[PDB]
Amino acid sequence: MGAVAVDLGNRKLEISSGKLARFADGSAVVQSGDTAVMVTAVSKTKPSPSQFMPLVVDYRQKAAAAGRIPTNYLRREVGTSDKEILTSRIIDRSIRPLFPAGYFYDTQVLCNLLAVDGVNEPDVLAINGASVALSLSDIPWNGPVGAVRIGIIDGEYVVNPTRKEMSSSTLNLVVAGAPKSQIVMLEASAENILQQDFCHAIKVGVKYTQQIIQGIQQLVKETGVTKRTPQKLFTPSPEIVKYTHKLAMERLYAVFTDYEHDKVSRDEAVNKIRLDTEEQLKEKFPEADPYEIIESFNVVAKEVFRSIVLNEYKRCDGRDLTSLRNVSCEVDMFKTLHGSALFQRGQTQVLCTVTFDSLESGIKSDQVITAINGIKDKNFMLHYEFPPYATNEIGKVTGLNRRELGHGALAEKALYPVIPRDFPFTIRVTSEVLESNGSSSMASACGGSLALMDSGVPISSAVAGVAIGLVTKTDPEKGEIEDYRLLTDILGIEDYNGDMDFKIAGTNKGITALQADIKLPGIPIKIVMEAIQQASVAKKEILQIMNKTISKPRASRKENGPVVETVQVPLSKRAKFVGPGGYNLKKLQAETGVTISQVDEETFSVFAPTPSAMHEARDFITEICKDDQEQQLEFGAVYTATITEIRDTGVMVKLYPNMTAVLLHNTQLDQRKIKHPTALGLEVGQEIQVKYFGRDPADGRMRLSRKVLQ
Amino acid sequence: MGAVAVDLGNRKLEISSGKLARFADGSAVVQSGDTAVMVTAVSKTKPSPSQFMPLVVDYRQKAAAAGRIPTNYLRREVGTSDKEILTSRIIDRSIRPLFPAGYFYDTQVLCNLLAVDGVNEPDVLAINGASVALSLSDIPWNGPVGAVRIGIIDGEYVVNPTRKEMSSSTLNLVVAGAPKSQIVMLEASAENILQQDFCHAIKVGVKYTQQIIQGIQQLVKETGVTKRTPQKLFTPSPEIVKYTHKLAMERLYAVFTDYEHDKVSRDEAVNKIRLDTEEQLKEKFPEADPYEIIESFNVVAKEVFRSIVLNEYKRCDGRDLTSLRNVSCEVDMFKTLHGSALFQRGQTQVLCTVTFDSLESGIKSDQVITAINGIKDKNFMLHYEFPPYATNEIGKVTGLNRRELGHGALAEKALYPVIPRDFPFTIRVTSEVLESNGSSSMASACGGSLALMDSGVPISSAVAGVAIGLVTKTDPEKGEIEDYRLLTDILGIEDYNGDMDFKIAGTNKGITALQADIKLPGIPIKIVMEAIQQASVAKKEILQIMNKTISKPRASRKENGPVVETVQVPLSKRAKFVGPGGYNLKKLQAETGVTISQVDEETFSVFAPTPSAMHEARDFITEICKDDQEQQLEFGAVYTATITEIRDTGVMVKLYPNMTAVLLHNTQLDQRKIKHPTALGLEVGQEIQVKYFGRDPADGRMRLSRKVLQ
Amino acid sequence: HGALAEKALYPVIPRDFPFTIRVTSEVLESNGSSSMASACGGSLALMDSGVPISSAVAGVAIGLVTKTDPEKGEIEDYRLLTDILGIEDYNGDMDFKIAGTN
Repeated sequence: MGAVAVDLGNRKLEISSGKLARFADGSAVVQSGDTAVMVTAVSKTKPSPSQFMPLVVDYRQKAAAAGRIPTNYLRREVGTSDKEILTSRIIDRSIRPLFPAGYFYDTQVLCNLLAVDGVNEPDVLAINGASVALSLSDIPWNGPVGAVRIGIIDGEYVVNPTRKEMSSSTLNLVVAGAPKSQIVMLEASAENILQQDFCHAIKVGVKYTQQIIQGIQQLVKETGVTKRTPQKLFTPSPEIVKYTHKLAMERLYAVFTDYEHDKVSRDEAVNKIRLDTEEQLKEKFPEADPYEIIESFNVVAKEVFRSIVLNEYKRCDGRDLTSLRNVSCEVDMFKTLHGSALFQRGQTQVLCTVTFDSLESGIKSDQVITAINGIKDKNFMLHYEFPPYATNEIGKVTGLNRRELGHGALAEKALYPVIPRDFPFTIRVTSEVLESNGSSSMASACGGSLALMDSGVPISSAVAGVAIGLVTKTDPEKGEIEDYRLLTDILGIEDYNGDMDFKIAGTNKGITALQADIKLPGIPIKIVMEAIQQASVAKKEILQIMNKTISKPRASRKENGPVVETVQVPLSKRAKFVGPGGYNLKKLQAETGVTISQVDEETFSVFAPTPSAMHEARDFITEICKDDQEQQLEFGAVYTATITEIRDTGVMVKLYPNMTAVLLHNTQLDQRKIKHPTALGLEVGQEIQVKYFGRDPADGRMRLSRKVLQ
Repeated sequence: MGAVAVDLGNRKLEISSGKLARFADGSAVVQSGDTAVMVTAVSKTKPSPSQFMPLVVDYRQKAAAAGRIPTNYLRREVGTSDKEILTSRIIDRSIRPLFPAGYFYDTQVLCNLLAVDGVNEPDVLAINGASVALSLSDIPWNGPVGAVRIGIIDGEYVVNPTRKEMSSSTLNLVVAGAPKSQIVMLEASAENILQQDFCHAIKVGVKYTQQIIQGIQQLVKETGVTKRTPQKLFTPSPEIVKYTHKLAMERLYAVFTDYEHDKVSRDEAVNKIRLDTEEQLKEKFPEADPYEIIESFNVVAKEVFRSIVLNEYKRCDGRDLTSLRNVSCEVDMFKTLHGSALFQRGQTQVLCTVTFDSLESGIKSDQVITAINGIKDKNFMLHYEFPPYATNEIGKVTGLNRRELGHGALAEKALYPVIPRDFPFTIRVTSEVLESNGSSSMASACGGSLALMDSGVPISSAVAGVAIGLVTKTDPEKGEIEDYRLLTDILGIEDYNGDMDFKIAGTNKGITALQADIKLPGIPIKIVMEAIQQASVAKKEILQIMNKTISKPRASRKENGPVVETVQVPLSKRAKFVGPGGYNLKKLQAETGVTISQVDEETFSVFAPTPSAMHEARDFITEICKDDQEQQLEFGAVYTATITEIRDTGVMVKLYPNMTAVLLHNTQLDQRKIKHPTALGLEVGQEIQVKYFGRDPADGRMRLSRKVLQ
Repeated sequence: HGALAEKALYPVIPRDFPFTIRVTSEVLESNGSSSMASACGGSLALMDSGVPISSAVAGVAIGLVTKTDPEKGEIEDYRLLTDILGIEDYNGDMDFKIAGTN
């Protein structure tokens, strides 16, 4: 019956074990205030067929996030919301690096919101619960880890703020740390604040995570556990690594020394060397798993790359530690687009499109779907696309692609603090990668800032983003970082063989978003501060380059900019205009794409993406309040039309069955309003001659006349 | 050309074949009254890659049963509604046991509703059509089977009733009889009916299914189809079985005879013996399929388990045939939940949560997708969750597992009869299994009964559910049943090795739900009656235990429970408050979770999950609709209002964030006719005495005016 | 196939009708030319249901068999097949689905 209480300033965290799902390898329950979340972790024993960590983590959304109840194709959830994906990705990036290397077994972690009071957020509870469950199970781990959230309100740091304080907070930061004050997960979003407060918040967060770790360590020592022994660790044998190094170090050094190489050429050369070395190894040791050979080669390559970076300060192209690739920016690519931006840094190249849309477009039909998806505070949201062909790869274009969603959320959080408070239309920023060479999220946010800058949306201090990489040479005994180097504007290979990824974006004088992905098992805060400083310098340079192209937003939107207007509809014609159940409007809404709403019984708001579409819709409205339905009728021309229907105010006459019946009205039948058209020889099935005269818009009648024939 | 008519009291079943879908292995058409359904069965001729019966049955649908057309994802019923899932599960549990053992070939059975009239339901017709198609095709079988549905109206057992009958019946039973009067599949839902009536209904149904069996036999004799011979049956060799038995019977008896074992330890010992036995077999017959070895070992284990059960009357852990494992119940686990219950029957443990919700939540956005499923006449519905960690397993959490959906439907039918007639809120009973050891469906039903018992829902006679297993020593010479034993509250292993499974739920006097799937090719009625008696005794005992911890539900639900309030919004500001196209309302809803409905042009209904949520919502509308949210009080009470902002001709005053900040005029505010109210001292926060004239359409809000005050 | 059948049947529908029209076709035995068969059967079904149409709609399939010369990639001899069977389609060179009126 493990149970412990941890005090954080004002909040109390109750961590409990047992009593709930004892069959799982690790079960934990974290309770804060009145809400509580239960986390389970289960790992198999048979080694996975795949040669890598098949770790999966899931965060099941529940009802009381706002007091609503979630309904989907599963009546609770199919797919996820953005929030679930973000929380799952946070938990993954927080717990994965602590796992021992070479551990290749299925491992699934679930977290369920047992009960939500709507006062305390459950995600920061979920991370701690996952840490407890892992540390308390037989699964090997190097944890435990402790996660806290820091907000800033009225110049004061608050640990684990409530939702009410969340709304008014100018900063929302999530810090997950390791024992001995090692940071493992940083995720922050602030409203363009200075870096000094950022450093202070980071220090406070790590200080509190130390207390959390103290408490959980006390619990695990109290209850006592015994980590299971994995049947096999998939680490490469030291002898194979030694032979691979002695066989390929010179060639790898040679191919990494020259600075005339794109991604493709360098990858091809290293792949050829890999083929030769793999053949040599298979000849030398025809008794080992081929994956072991591949892993040995990869380890040798990573070691060589890290060594050359550490000892020569030229990463792979002659760039120093603090530099960046060439940057090119283009705006206004196509007239028909509200805003176009093309941002190309080095090999990486992305395109961002800004398209306006009606406010009502941001709300779905049913309440439940809107609630689960939520509504952005500012009427603005950004979509991020990563098609496979951007990396010369073939893959399923559709689906979810959680990495795409995470990158989109990151970029949207980066761009958020500069969107103006209100706008007549919803901002729909769309960015997609075209040539992917790493740091695509920062480039996408940068290009989106450029596109918004072009579309005339009044913003301030166009945002710029940058990535930071870290290379460490550490002792094998204590794991202490003996030496470290920082890299600015990393490449794909730099990230792949690096130790951590640090994507940070901000304005000319503040930081907006931060998402530090670290693969090492924890790093000291000093490295983080150095990264922040270098990133600030790089951001200044990038902003200089951008402002060299475009600085102030355009005075007005493009002539193709959407227009919102009002239309007056009399009550008498109101029913005819709206149609049964508003069907006509829907049809019109689906015909030209304009959006029609009503403000009162008479005024109607009309939103149109293009002025031409607006004028067309206005003509359609004028027609609707007028008369219509004419087909193949001429003035003074005899038409051999066969009558089909009999009605008081006219006859539905068709020239032939393949023609919409037109109203031959009695009022134009001998110029006398009758309820019996047959008085003028209007007999169904008779090949009469019908002559058109005009129209009656207000009366809603046709001027068809058989009187000329009769 | 097969055509045969079968008479059931007053209904005619026309079975036809050879006219449509002649390409399929077996095609049948069943016509009752004017509803016709065609069923096709196709089986491959190659052994499946898997090593088990890969039966797949699908029951398509046309939504014309209510007259509408299915348009969930396409203009058909591609959405796989819950009713379709239940029907498919019924078909599977009705036809699977009749297949010969070891038949491992892909086999798919599809049902298409050729024509429905809303008078005769097609499901039972679908079962009969599947039976006919299988019996008439070359696929080996031991049928045919005959399915009927029995209803009770005014003490009369009607057979195959019409929809109006289903509406008026107190019982709905479905029987899948087999030749020589054997029951294969039983599925019944009654509105808390007695026991002997249930027995009589079972007898009538099994008597009636003989006629349809006779008809199908006549048809198949007329056509004279010849079954194909399978290329290879996958039953283990008898001699290998003999060797495995002689090798492992001692150890298996030793492990199964002790009474100190959870599920995990017993499974571990079984697997431990399995490894050595497999090694011995490999050393003995290094020429057989390894899966044959696995099957031989499993057969030996099942045989010895059944033998020990039959001969010693002690199943496991010292429990006799009738006694059931321990049960513990807890209520009110968390304050914020509307109702919480925790049930722990032996090793199985399930948590049940009940949360209220608005009636409008039970209706989807459009109409067509709403009609794909019912509306649950007694406003109530159950959600069932079977996460993989409940059984220490790994699996996808999303994808609509048919087993979990069927179990949830069974629990919902079990709990339906005791729900009160009407209730101001929809009831959502969520049950998630945590420790899974079999019979989790009845445990979930009991937990939901407890949760309702706790949330103050005025229900009667808390429902209890139990499971029953059967172990028989059949004679392969005649296929008869020589000795049988009935087990109460089976474990997972007992179900796995048992001949069948029975689930019975009911009140202190009656029976509500009854699902009985049998893995044997039919069983006599006597066994069913014995199972009914045993389940009745067990239900009495379980209710006796349950009532100790809770009874006579709480007079009122928890104060955190939802509240419903009336609101008055006169027209002039009704237009503003609703906003363009109601957008404002939606903007409120997803941002606070409150639900707003328009009672009429003047009144609105407000539904809030918590009183705190209601206060938050009214304050949000206070701060977001340019005015304040409004609450209904007695008209004609002099109050005092604080000033939010100062106007030249008036004020924007309000009393609390629960009545609209009302614009006042000089004739209403300033009796001194001064352009500056600040002369009187009117400032932000200053109280002014106002008269509550009530909500009037002239202003669009409550008429707050000081005609004689100040 | 559904879109092809729908476009085939489109020009024989009156400009207006009091109700939406849903033409659902299900295949039961496939031996090629299923789309034209579905369209023609839908023509019959609409014809029966009472909704007026300009005329009946008939669909057909055409196959082609060519003895090409690989040395030049030319068409030496060709033969046309009416109402192509499934095997002919599978081993043929092309498929032609065409529908119309009288």
